[PDB]
This record gives sequence, structure tokens and C-alpha cells, in this order.
Amino acid sequence: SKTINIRNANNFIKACLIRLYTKRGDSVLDLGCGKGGDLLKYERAGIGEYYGVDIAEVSINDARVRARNMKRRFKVFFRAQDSYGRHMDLGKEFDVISSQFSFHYAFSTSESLDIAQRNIARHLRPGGYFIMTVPSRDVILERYKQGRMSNDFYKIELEKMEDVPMESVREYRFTLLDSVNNCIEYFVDFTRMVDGFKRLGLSLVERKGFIDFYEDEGRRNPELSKKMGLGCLTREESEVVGIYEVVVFRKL
Repeated sequence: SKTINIRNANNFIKACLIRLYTKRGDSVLDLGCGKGGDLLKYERAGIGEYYGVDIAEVSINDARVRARNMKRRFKVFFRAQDSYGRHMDLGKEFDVISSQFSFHYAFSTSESLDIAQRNIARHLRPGGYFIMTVPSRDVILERYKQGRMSNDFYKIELEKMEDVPMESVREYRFTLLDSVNNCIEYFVDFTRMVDGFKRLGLSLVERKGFIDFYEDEGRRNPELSKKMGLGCLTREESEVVGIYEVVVFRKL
């Protein structure tokens, strides 16, 4: 409702992320695609093929209808399945595998993380990119040490402490207005993710806070910036957009 500028910012930042790593007629695999909110962006990027996967049958069926009644000049494939937990094989190699605000679920257990990493490596084409957006642990924990753990929009609560240091917590409860609620999420063990990928041939090629990314593409794109309801956000809204960060791995 009021969390609009944030939805617009996160959508803007996502659109710019897609625009930086995709080319024409590209093959895109959207992990945890939800109700297909990135379609419109991919259409602009002028991609030739879109395959959306998401564990929730309801999310897919809702995603099917969007492409079913939207203006797109590319093929759409949807299949409901756990892309992070259970083994997945679509029998294809995409140019771009995207994972927006979900990869963190692939950190339920150290085993789940391994499966989700091999599923990506397997389907990614040599030289293809895997872009993603996830909450920043470093950020989240540094705000905890202070006191900024919430505001008028969001609210993050850390887990208990049974003989464990603040560096032992592996999950947190997230709350957002007009959406997420007491939704527990696992922290993204960055080093662990980077190490796991390295072994599979994927190297980290990018990492930057949502705000440093936001105010960077905003100046490079004086056009796109306006075409989409953007601008600058109040400190309260900038507090939420700061939790996240862009991370990109490339297949070599």
C-alpha cells in the first residue's frame, strides 16, 4: 500500500540487473519465479525464451495466467518444483538463470544448498550468468548490533541464543507490510555459497548493495529511471531497500 516506492525501487533495481546481463534471444531460467513478476522486464530485454520454475503450484498457475494474457514475443515454460531442495533437470542450458529474493531458501540445510548449487551449474550454459538478489547477512547483523532492526514498514527479529554467539544464528524472522509476515528466512552464508560455486565452475563477478546499485544505474539510466515511478526514497523506505544486495556468478 504505502510500501510503494520500495516495491518500485526493488523492481527498478531488478530491471536494471536484468538489463545488464541479458542480450537478445537469450534463454532465461527464472528460479522461484512466483507470479511471474519479471516477465515484463525480460520482454523489454528482448529475450527469446523464458522458463519459470517455482515450488508453489499456486504461484506457477498464477504465473501461467500472466504470460497467458500479456504482450510477449517469446516462449514461456512453467513447471512447479523445488529448485533448491529437490534435484531438477529441465534438459536444457540457459543463457541466464535468475533467482530474485529466494535463493536464501536454498540455505535450509547444508545439503539443500549443495543440491541447489548443482541444479544451477548443470542448467547454466558455459559463460552464462546467474544473477540474484538476496538479503545481506552482514548488513542485517550490523543493524542488530546497533538497534535498527525495524521501522514503520519492515521488522526483522533474530532467533534465540542457546549457548551461541551472534555469529551462530543461521536464520531470522522477516516481516513486511502488505506481504511477508513472521516469515522465517535463513541467512545467506556468503563465503559458503561462493566456495560451493567455485568448485562447480561459477565465479563471483559482482556484489553490491541495493542502494549503491540503485543510485548507480539511476544516473546511467536517466531515461529508464523516469519511465518507471522512481526517484529517491525516504530514509524509512531506504532502510528496507538496504537489506538486499545484487550478486552475480558467471560460468567459466
